[PDB]
Amino acid sequence: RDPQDDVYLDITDRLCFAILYSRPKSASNVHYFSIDNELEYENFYADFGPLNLAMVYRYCCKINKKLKSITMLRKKIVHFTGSDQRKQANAAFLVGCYMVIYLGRTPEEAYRILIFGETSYIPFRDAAYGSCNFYITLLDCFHAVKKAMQYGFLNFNSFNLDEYEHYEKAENGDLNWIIPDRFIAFCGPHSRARLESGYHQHSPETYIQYFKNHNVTTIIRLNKRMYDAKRFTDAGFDHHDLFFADGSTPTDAIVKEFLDICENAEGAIAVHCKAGLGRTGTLIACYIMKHYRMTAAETIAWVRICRPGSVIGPQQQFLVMKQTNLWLEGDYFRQKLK
Repeated sequence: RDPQDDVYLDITDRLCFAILYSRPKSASNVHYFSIDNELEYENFYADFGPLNLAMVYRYCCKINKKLKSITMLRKKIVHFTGSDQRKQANAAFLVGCYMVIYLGRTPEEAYRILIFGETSYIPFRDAAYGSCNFYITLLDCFHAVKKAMQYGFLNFNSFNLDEYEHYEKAENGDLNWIIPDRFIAFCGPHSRARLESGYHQHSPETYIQYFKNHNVTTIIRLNKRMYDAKRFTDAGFDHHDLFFADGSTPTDAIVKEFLDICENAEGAIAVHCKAGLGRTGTLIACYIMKHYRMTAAETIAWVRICRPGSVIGPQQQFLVMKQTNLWLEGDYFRQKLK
């Protein structure tokens, strides 16, 4: 909490990361830039990050842009962050992502570097109200990012920033792809829109075109009923109602039923609850732990990076608890198919 705790950490022979508790001191051959007020997290409640897939992308682009410029080829680049622990975690989060994605570093090597100066980062909290029951560390986010690369979940070669930023907005539907070509999480539609100010409520229609052009063939409602299934089924979409108590955990019957559907859907699946954060992210997470054998913490990190605020309160304990089981089921699954 004092400029005594300032620290500089080398990432590459030209890229440096600093946690300055005071005024950055200049130099003719050193370029300083901060993202604390450029790539800010939009918090629901007490959550404070990690930053979403887009901001990650924007950051990785700002770096490559700065290293490529001929106006500073002979300068060292220092990404500095401030005295806000929350801002420090996210900033460190971005350098970490850059090392994994663009550099060829491992999640552990990247974590090792970031904590070399001995900095103590506060782990990422959830969006529930009051006391958190589970936290995801930077290392957890690095493993999540790594695997996403190995599994085509993340591909900054094809990633479309304008498209991602367009649909996450409430006025455009507030939707995010979790697994490209396979899963979408969005806000539950209301029977009859109301985009006419006050709120940005959407009817099932505003999603139909997007869903078809992106091969969505299934839809799952975990929320209560705000519209008639007909409006989706009449457009050729297979619909399902796996509803379960808001802010609660899903029974094993629901999970086995959710996994079944997904496993047999013939294309992308769009999932939604009221906000498409809690219940929605929880079941999609289950699918991932089962088929990609990722950990509850690795999976929860990937999801929140895609759609910030997902998985809440008890839902976190649920996944963590179920991990071993889904892993084992996915083991038998893959083998029966072999």
